[PDB]
Amino acid sequence: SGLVPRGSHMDRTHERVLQAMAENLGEGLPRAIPLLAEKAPGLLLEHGRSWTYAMPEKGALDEKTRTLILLGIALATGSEACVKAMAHRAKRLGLSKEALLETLKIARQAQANAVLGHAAPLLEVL
Amino acid sequence: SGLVPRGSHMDRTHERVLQAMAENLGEGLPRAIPLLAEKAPGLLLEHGRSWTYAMPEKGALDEKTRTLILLGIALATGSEACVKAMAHRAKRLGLSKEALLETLKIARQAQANAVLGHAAPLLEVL
Amino acid sequence: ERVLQAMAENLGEGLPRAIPLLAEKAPGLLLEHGRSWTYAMPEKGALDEKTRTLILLGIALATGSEACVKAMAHRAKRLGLSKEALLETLKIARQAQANAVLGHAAPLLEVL
Amino acid sequence: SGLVPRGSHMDRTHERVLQAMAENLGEGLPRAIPLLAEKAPGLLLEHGRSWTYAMPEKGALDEKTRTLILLGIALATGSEACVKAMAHRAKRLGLSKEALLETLKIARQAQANAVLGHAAPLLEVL
Amino acid sequence: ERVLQAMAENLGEGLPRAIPLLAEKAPGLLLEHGRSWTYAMPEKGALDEKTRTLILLGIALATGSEACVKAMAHRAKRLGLSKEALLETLKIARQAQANAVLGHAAPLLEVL
Amino acid sequence: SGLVPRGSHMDRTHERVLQAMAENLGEGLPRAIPLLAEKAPGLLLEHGRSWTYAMPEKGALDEKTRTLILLGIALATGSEACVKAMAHRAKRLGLSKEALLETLKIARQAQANAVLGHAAPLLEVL
Repeated sequence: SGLVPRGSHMDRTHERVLQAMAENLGEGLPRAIPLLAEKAPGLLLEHGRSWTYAMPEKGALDEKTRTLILLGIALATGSEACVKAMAHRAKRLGLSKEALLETLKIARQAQANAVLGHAAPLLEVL
Repeated sequence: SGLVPRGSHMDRTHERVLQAMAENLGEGLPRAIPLLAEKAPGLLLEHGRSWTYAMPEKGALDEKTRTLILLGIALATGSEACVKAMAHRAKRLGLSKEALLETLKIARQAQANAVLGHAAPLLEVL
Repeated sequence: ERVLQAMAENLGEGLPRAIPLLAEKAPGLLLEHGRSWTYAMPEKGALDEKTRTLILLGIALATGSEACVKAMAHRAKRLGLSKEALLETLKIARQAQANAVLGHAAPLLEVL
Repeated sequence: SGLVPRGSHMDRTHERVLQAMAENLGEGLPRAIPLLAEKAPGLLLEHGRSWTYAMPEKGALDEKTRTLILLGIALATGSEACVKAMAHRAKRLGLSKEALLETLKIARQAQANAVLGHAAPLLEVL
Repeated sequence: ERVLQAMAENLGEGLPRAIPLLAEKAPGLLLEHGRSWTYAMPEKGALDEKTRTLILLGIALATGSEACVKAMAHRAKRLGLSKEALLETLKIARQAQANAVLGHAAPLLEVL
Repeated sequence: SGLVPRGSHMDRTHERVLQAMAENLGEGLPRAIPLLAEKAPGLLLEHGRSWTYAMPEKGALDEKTRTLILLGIALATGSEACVKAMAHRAKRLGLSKEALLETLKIARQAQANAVLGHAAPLLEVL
């Protein structure tokens, strides 16, 4: 159920990793992925290895949760490629519209929250 | 189970909102919260209203998931106040060490992912 | 120097810890800092010092620059900016950050 | 006059908020807004409510100052959708070329200022 | 102008869309841009143009500045920087962003 | 020599990675590192593995260049822990005051550069 297949980063070609991402992200596959396959295939496999290290096939959180965390982060940090990728990832996993919209509301709240958290020095002088 | 009580942002004093946050965040309560209570209580209630709008008491995601999304975002954006607040929030909810550590690994992966997503213009010229 | 004195002048307790260090170890950089500041915000320019300060304050809050938030907060108080104006600036920075998340949401909304 | 009508968040539908934003932002309207109107009207209404809470009619700052603060933040944070929206808002409000260019210079200076603000640990060892 | 020509010179297809616009509508800002750049990176300074370019490239990637990533990428290719050096710079920027998350994790780790 | 020993990620415990980081970073060691060693050794080992993957012994760039790139990124992103760590790393490697100050000037210029890079939409309407 992971983004890339069991042990795919251990392959002797970048093909399995690339195929799984194209397959699981569809139109949301970042433009940089095919470019890595072509110009830095080792870095693409390292990308897959690192992804799996963080999110093992049978880990602490389910795929829904992992995807929504990644989606929230992408939105809060303004990573267009990651927002598109996780939105499509979520669609293919069949995550619900209500869950995706709540994630969006949460990312929006988080950014607002951070401003207040950074406001102490200002509040102190009022 | 929410961060602030049912309809607390509708109160005629900021006290319920403040108490619930101090209670639910403990030592992780951001320094700016008490300052808001003192100097801009209306903004503190607006903070609580907005929090509840994004995460209704019976919403699309459970409190564990909401907290981990907020935690991931805080870590990825470097909001020290939000990282401390969500870490304590998670502790009080009894979230597992394995779930928190996986969230940390995910936030770390997300930031690495974003760099690759921003790398297309560079990869294109190699 | 006078670039250092003037800054300690209008910032007080909000003077960034890095400013004295620059004066001590990289005076040329402290002068360049003063020069670029004046280029961006000249005397008798397009905006008054109040608006300039509120814009810098808004940005500092939105970007999480602890040193600039404190510095612009003290600067604002020295200029006599009202509590209402400073709190409105904080609400605006808070909304700007929320606004940017919605601005980045098109790719997600498209798939719903 | 504000970006959206006061109390429009209490409207039966999101129509009034959408029309006001389209009119005031023109070609600068973020593509996300029409999508919210279509798929998450409640969030578009909350967007309007939150906007008017921060910037009420006859508040502490005039629309020119509010717009330049938002534009400065947009440039400093690299929010493309906000830069475009506030530039069009500014144009429609009739803000001067000189004021807008000074805002750009200030946002640029702010980002440079922050780097020096974060330099204490480095200068410390020099 | 020559500040504009020189930039189109060493950046080519990677010249930011904003540079010609500045030349057209805010020439004074384009000159200031050129002046501050030279102040930060003078001829015969502390670092060679290769290192300077890789540092700017690393930063652009880490901060998500699309215009600077493209601009520094083209600049690097014009200077003849090797593919290995540019890919190593990308891996480094990627690691720096990962490093910063761990750097911000103390408050979380403390509660485990 | 690199921040940590090559292949140390395969060590039975995190001890070697921890000792090398403490020695090479000194007082600049982030407080998170000892905590990882105590509570999430696997992540400290992966941190070392990922570090050496990006920066292998005898790679394309020398340690001076690698350190200044990391320092520049740290300053530009406001990562306090990284600024302190790379400043101490630089000092221990014996990097010149002039090189470090030029890196600070470059990071400052980079942040200013980015604002202009994001200004097209605004300049467009001027």
